[PDB]
Amino acid sequence: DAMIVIDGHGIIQLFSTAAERLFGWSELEAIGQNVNILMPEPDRSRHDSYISRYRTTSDPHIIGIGRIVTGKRRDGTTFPMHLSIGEMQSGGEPYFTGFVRDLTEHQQTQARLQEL
Ligand code: HEM
Repeated sequence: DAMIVIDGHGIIQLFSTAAERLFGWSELEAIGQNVNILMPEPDRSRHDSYISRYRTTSDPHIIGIGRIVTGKRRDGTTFPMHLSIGEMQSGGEPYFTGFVRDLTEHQQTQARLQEL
């Protein structure tokens, strides 16, 4: 699905077309913004520390592990998504890449089956 690339400060560098469809923000709008704009509180207010923490401690909590989290669209609606984060480097600087898998349908089908 969506692909997002951020620098070591959480600023969006690349935003794929699928990402635009999934999150509602366009490439130009998202580029130059903190990745925290795609998530809700409390994570939103702590995400920077999350990244900050990893840069010194070097202890992966998600990198190479993957996790299902809640994403937030521009219109404020939240949805579940699987996220895998990869670490890379360019220009001697660190970059993080996130691969997103929308699980909205999976969750809806599950809730519906649970309801019937
Ligand atoms: C939109 C939803 C997202 C949410 C809610 C989210 C949530 C989190 C959480 C909970 C942590 C801390 C994990 C822990 O303390 O165990 C974390 C760490 C991190 N996130 Fe995200 N994140 C999101 C998107 C992204 C994206 C798109 C990127 C990068 C392209 C990113 C990069 C990072 C990095 C680099 C870390 C630290 C590395 C690590 O702990 O393994 N996150 N995130």
